[PDB]
Amino acid sequence: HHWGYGKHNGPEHWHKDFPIAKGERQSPVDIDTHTAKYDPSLKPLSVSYDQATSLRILNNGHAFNVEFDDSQDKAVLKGGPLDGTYRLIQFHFHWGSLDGQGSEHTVDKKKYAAELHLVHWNTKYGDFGKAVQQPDGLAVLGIFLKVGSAKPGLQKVVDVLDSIKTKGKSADFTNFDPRGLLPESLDYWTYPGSLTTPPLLECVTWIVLKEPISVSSEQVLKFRKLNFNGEGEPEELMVDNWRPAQPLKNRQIKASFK
Ligand SMILES: N#Cc1ccc(-c2ccc(S(N)(=O)=O)cc2)cc1
Ligand SMILES: N#Cc1ccc(-c2ccc(S(N)(=O)=O)cc2)cc1
Ligand SMILES: [Zn+2]
Repeated sequence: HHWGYGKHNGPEHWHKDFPIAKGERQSPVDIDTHTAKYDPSLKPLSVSYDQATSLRILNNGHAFNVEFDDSQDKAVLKGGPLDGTYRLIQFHFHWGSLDGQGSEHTVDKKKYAAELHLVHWNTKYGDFGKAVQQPDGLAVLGIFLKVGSAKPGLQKVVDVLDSIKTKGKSADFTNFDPRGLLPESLDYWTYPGSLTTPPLLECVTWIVLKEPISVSSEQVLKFRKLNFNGEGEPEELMVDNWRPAQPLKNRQIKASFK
């Protein structure tokens, strides 16, 4: 027993072990597209994933992470609101029990079927563990998923999920190209926030893409076959692993586009 997304250990409970849950820069938030400020001074995002090296896929009991070799500058995010260089460590998703919910960020209160998080750490801090302890330690690129046409670049991920059904299971996952998960446009909103799960540390520059990607009904259905539990423990489907929108408080969301 620990934090999760159930009746008894879900988002409304987290503050009791992680008091920063009620902090001043918590994520996710609703993106009010009409209050967001266009900043013509924001640089284009630079996503350089051509040399990415995926290693493994892991069911951690809260989601599944596709992990990368982050020991060199092989897959990096720069530009936009960011100073310096951020290294890709892993990506994961949050999703719903139904197509009408699943995203963590919302857009004018709209919820998408899922949300992809590509997690990067600021190389000036040397590694991920040190980066999460810093106010500008992480840059998370968030991408919304809507149900429609299939995303061919997602299919290799979908097909390996059968081998990591339960908490603690991992599988080799090499040569996966995260460029296949991106939409056409790199137009984005950006704001200062936090990890959306415990420990909820306020270490994230959020960069959320305006353009969702489309995935098929069958692709998201396969996410919903995963389990929160370990093998041989009672089966609970890994669904609705999203935190709802948190108060914006003293924050402005910026937009890269008019
Ligand atoms: N049986 C049982 C049982 C049910 C719920 C908990 C629990 C643990 C951690 C948290 S949290 N989210 O603060 O970390 C919340 C609830 C423990 C045991
Ligand atoms: N130890 C540890 C430890 C556990 C979990 C994370 C984490 C990373 C990204 C996110 S998110 N959903 O904001 O992209 C949430 C949590 C970091 C450190
Ligand atoms: Zn996430």
